[PDB]
Amino acid sequence: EPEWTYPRLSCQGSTFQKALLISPHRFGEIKGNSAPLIIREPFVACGPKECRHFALTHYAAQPGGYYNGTRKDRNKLRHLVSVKLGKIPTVENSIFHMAAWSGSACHDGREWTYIGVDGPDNDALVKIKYGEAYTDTYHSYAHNILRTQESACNCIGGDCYLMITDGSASGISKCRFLKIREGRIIKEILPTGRVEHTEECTCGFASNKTIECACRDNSYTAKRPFVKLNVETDTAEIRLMCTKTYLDTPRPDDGSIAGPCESNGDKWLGGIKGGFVHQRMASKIGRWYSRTMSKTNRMGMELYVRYDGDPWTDSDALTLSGVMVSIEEPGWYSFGFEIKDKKCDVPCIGIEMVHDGGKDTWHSAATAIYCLMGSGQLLWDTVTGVDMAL
Amino acid sequence: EPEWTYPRLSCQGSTFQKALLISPHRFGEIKGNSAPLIIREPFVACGPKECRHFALTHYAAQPGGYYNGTRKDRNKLRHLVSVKLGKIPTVENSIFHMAAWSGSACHDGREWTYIGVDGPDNDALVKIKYGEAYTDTYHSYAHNILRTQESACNCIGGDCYLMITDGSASGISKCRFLKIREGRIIKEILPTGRVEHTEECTCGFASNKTIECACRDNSYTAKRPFVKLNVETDTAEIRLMCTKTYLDTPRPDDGSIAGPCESNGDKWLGGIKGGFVHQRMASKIGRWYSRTMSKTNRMGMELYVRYDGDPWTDSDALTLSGVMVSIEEPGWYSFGFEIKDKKCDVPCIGIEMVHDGGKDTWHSAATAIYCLMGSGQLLWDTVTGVDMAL
Amino acid sequence: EPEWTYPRLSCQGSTFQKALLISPHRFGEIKGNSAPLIIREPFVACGPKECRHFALTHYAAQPGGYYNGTRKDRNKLRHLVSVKLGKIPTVENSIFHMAAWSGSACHDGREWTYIGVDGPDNDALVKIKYGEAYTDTYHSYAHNILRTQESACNCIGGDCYLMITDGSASGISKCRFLKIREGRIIKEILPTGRVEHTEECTCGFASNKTIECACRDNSYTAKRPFVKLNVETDTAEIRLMCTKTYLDTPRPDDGSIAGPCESNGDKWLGGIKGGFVHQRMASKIGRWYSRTMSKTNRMGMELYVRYDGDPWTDSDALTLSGVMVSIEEPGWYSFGFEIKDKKCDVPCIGIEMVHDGGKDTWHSAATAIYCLMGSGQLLWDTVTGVDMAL
Amino acid sequence: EPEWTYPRLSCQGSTFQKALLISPHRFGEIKGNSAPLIIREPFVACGPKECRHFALTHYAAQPGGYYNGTRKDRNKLRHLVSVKLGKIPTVENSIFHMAAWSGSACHDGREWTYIGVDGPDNDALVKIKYGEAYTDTYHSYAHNILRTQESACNCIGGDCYLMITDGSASGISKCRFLKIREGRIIKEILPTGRVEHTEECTCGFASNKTIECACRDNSYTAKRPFVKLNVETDTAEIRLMCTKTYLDTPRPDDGSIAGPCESNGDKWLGGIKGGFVHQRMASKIGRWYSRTMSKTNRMGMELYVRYDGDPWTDSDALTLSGVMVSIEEPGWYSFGFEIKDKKCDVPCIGIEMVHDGGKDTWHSAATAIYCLMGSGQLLWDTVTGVDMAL
Ligand SMILES: CCC(CC)Nc1cc(C(=O)O)ccc1N1C(=O)CCC1(CO)CO
Ligand SMILES: CCC(CC)Nc1cc(C(=O)O)ccc1N1C(=O)CCC1(CO)CO
Ligand SMILES: CCC(CC)Nc1cc(C(=O)O)ccc1N1C(=O)CCC1(CO)CO
Ligand SMILES: CCC(CC)Nc1cc(C(=O)O)ccc1N1C(=O)CCC1(CO)CO
Ligand SMILES: [Ca+2]
Ligand SMILES: [Ca+2]
Ligand SMILES: [Ca+2]
Ligand SMILES: [Ca+2]
Ligand SMILES: [Ca+2]
Ligand SMILES: [Ca+2]
Ligand SMILES: [Ca+2]
Ligand SMILES: [Ca+2]
Repeated sequence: EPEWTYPRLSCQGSTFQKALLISPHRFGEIKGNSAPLIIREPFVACGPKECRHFALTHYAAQPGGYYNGTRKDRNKLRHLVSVKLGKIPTVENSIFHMAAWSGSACHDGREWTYIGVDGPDNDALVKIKYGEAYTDTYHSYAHNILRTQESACNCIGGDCYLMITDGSASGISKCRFLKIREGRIIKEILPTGRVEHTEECTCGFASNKTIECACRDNSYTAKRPFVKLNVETDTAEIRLMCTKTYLDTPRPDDGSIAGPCESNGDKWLGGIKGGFVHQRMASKIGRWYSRTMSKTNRMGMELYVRYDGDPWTDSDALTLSGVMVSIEEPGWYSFGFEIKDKKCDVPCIGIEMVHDGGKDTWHSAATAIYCLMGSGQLLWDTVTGVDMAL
Repeated sequence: EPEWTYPRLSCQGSTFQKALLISPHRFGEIKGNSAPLIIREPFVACGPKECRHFALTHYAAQPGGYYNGTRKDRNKLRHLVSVKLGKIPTVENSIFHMAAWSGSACHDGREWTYIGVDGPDNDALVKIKYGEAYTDTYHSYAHNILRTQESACNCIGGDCYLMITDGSASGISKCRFLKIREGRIIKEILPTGRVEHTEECTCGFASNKTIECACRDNSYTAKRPFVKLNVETDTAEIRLMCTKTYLDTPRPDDGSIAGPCESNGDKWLGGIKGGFVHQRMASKIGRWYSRTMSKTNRMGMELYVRYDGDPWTDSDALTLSGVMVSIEEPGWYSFGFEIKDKKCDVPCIGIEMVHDGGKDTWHSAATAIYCLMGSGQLLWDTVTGVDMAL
Repeated sequence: EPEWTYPRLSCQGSTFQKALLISPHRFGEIKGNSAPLIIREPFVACGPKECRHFALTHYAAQPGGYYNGTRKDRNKLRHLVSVKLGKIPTVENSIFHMAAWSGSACHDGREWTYIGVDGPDNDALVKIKYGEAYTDTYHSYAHNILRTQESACNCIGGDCYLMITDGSASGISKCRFLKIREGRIIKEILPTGRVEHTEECTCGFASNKTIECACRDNSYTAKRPFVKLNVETDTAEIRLMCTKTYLDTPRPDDGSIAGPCESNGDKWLGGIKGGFVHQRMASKIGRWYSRTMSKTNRMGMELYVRYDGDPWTDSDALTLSGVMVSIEEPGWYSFGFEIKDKKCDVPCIGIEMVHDGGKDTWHSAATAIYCLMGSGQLLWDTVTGVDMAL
Repeated sequence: EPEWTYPRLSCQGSTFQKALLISPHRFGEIKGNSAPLIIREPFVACGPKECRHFALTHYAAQPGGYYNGTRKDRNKLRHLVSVKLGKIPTVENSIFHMAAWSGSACHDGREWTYIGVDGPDNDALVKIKYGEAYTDTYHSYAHNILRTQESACNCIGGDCYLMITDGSASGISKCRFLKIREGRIIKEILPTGRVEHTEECTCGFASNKTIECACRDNSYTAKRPFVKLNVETDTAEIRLMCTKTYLDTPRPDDGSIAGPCESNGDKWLGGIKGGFVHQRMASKIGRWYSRTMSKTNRMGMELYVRYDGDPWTDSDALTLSGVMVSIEEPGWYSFGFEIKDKKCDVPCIGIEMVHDGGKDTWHSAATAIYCLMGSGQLLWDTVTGVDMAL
């Protein structure tokens, strides 16, 4: 019985640096001989012995003949696949875990838990897979696209928590939390506080007692709903992030939202999933966030940090920490994950870099990686080097 | 000595849902760079640690230059191959186990048993392989295409049973059962009861004492010969399925076969292999069957269930349980298999979706998967997304 | 310390049957997307847990641009490669072990021993590799193409024996035997008896004390030099095969060589490597041989058996045992090997089927497999299904 | 806790022989179906159970559409990748470890340590990765292209040493040494003696106490700076090689540098990384070096040996030991590494054979291998067999 995974102390360090870049389409030339899968919503989750790179493929490759439709986000073809982090995710290299147009996964220290969501928009369903066996499901409660995180779920002592949501993109979307153990939902948690619209939550362990999430409100505020979840009482409350450094996109100039922490401000219809990871020290807590550069578009991506404090009531702007991607490169979904070293955990931030070339061609994405290593300051940015005409 | 496999209690659940789809030809475009094998008669078998996807390749790929002949079912080129369930079965990814134009396989908890059938139609022969070593054979007794199940054989406490048949497709085809242990036939069983024509049996454990099979009669009835095999006395009897929900194809309207359970009705020359799996509860028994939608063609596929009762003498129609495939998609051979979770077994139903485009092109198939997970009702159907012009 | 390999009793059986066929060029169409290596002199060797398929690649693939030269047998590019038996030997799937234009290998029960031969014709050299480390060599003693078996070397209790030869193809070629242990030559054996010309020896264990070989004399007789090697006294003697069923090619009509066992007869310049394997019973000894059909060309291949007796002095023709390949298909080098089952050994015969299309195109080969399984008679032959115009 | 790696006694032997050649571009024809990565600066490092082949890919393949730029040595795309020695390094077969335009790696007996260098020329940074986790960094001290060895770092009892350098290529480049343990720099060593310009050091264990390196001075002498590093006192001193057999390239005729050991002679602006490995005997020490044939260009490569003596003060020319590559083939970077046999170490010499075809096409390299095996003399040379027009 390989003991259960538990959050540890982060490894010593004080800055992020360019780590690894998976640009599969650097090999999809019409004149090349490779078959890189067409995907989106990628993310990484790590176990005690290995890190896996997950994504939602449109079940097609480049070069191929099924580019039309790769732009849509839901259909009966999309599948959750994954490869060892470091391997190019190609047709042959990939493992198709289950059909889904929305997913997540995490390793409890013994086995992998794979979460996938598919079905009709009005009654979609969450499927849970533990290793090889399909073991449970969950139904749409708001009957409007049951969806999940698009990032690693979190496990502790055997219990894994996962945020799911149901509702209109431009309306009410009260999220919920699932407490999964060995593949089956053993509890349903209903969040408290600001619950109007919450989704695509990037969660992580702030400690052995609390799991925190930075999320996405898609129709009311440029501020990010921030979840705090007590693992001991299994209760969860939500409140908007008080910092003037709005992490969502689009958004207005920093600090331009008048009023107290809780004020939503202009709707700024839409948003984006943002990265977020913890830096657990003995008596301090680093909270790293990522956010696109352009205030209105998905271009560039910068790193931000803020040690200690209550994100719920601290308006002091975040400390800029570096340019992971320039505004000349695409910066879409970002997520956080943690690599497990011999005696400590290593926080990282992934960055989906979408190759959007329009509706009349393929639509895929690279994945850029930045982790905590050493001191000083972020030294280098990331590019995809991909030309969509090849 | 990794203990022997034994049938367990099915995992809690009350409905089937779209699980996984392996559509290898979504990657065989003339403009792509993949090499998906051309196959047919696919099926899945699982061991304690992994599930493998088997099939009969025509030893050619798409795109290739050997499409002519992929339509025929027997020749000196066909081979039994397999890959980990989840991997696209391609030239590089596949393992060729042995030459055969008819096969089956199962895992006894220690090693894999591979069964293949090849040779001349008038004197074909069954080859048994245990892991790496070829260990035994069996000769044609009716000298007319010795053939096997095309689905997982079943093992218990070390002994594996397998149905084989010999005879005319439109005549007598008395099937037999082989009791294999560690690679060698240790017993031959002769069925009792209705034995005129029985084949392509989909078998599974109804319990530790009985192995049941839903089979195919190809020249007399649209009803399905149903086998019951006692593992303790090693005797087996056959009788036709009494339900008015005829599972074969072609077939007439349900309940239209006048007379008692045993009446054959019109010949309805031909048939098809059908899916069938068990749902073992503490004091109840679920029996799941699949059958094409069109009464005369291989289009669409619906799921059916029926708890308890004696299929041999119960005429009450089956309970429709969902549309796994629409009549607009192809639905050919279906089979059943079971995934092994930590403490219980998970029943599933595979569906070969053949890409028939005529005699002047390639002929291959995808494999759609549906397993028992959660409650409610089957929510979504499966498509292949493959265009045979690419 | 995983105990050393020792010859065991063959598994029960009384006939050979078509087992497996590796036709890599069924995937090398100019219109396909595969990269099967161009090779020759293939063979199989098995360990306790797996069988590997070895060959000498010309370091090129089909389709490619380096076909010119694939016809020559020696150069600075040829390499010894291998894959798990069952996997198509392609660029990606293969493992290049060492450069060589002549080779062999065997598993002592702990590690693999790889033998390769390269260098100039006048001073070639034998390289020995044990697992990952290169550990020893052997120099040309007759300074005229030091060459080896082209088939599995044989190991026992830790000591592996290997036949090597040096000399003119149409002249003297006194072979020698190397006794290798853990990668290093611990002894050199000089054969006794008829030693004029001996090579490409197919060796195997007739028992724990004797290793026997059927070989190739290339310039004097159509008869096959037969080696007997005592493992206890580490001495070896050679004498020509006395049977009237000449195994070499070319050769004259059977029994047409007048005189006693030892008479050479007409030169019949040239020859071919032939298959040969043992069937060890409790008190009997089966000796299986293969030989092409055409008396003058490499077309077709039939199986022959002969239980007990002394091949050195028995002129009774061999018992025809079946047509493994028809005279319409190519039949080149054949070899023997043994698969290791749980409690007994399973003898097999490999058949290199060369796709010779001339000097102005590629030149590669498939590998056909036949093993001992069941009773009755060899039922089916093997074809390559490959068209050299694609 | 798999014990730590320690230098052992070399395996018995007295000469080098052609071992293995990895020519990935023998498969990159425009008409082939393979995808071999475009790389440079390859090298090998071995652990107790396996040897890995590392290199710096330009994140492109042949055939591809990203050839422009493959000539430059630094950019945000270059990555450190590796495959099991014996496998062709292709898109699918390779593992991308981390982004870098300069690297090294070594196995401490438990885990792999990967070193990579990227960032801006004026402030580049060294990243250390231990297995899966990124664990430490090191900053540029001379702010001018922080670079590393391009060959296996060396570990002992758990502590790994690595040479790094910072400075102008045609000026001062005082190198430094890092003492890494379990992924983190636990010490910084400043060399003593001739420290004007030292880089691309090829290091190895001369004994349990000393690690020696043959390096590259790029702007002052054709002589090779030779490092001696005491592992017990963790101090290191440098002095130029005194032999008249200048190992650098370009260089003047041997022995033409007038003066004592320390004299630099004409600048001979430029240089090259050279191979160097040890042959540890009980009471003798073999030191093997490689150097291109042409005195001014990177063509051909010969092996040299010299037992015992102090390279710092011995002017006796080295003993020519063979032609590994002819002056008609390209001979670029050469390095040394050691394979670990059951009870002794086996020294080898790698040779990067660059396919330079100009600035208007691709630029990649094969890797030729020669190891210590047997006695006599190096018998055969190596060719790439690659035609850059295909
Ligand atoms: C409808 C809700 C919306 C977020 C506010 N979801 C969403 C947004 C984008 C995007 O803004 O680019 C891309 C994909 C999705 N997804 C879907 O449409 C199904 C679930 C998934 C997965 O693809 C992630 O939420
Ligand atoms: C001749 C008997 C008939 C079933 C009544 N078999 C059969 C039917 C079909 C089909 O109806 O599409 C496809 C393949 C076969 N098979 C053969 O011809 C050889 C054995 C195998 C395997 O391919 C399965 O029975
Ligand atoms: C010169 C001796 C001759 C056998 C009598 N060898 C030989 C014959 C053939 C053939 O007759 O088709 C093919 C290859 C070889 N080989 C060589 O030329 C080098 C060694 C090897 C390996 O290829 C096997 O002996
Ligand atoms: C600028 C210093 C110079 C050596 C004197 N480096 C160097 C030389 C060559 C070559 O002479 O062909 C190729 C690559 C490099 N490298 C770089 O430019 C970055 C580091 C690396 C790796 O590619 C190795 O030193
Ligand atoms: Ca592949
Ligand atoms: Ca928003
Ligand atoms: Ca491949
Ligand atoms: Ca019927
Ligand atoms: Ca591949
Ligand atoms: Ca002859
Ligand atoms: Ca591949
Ligand atoms: Ca120099």
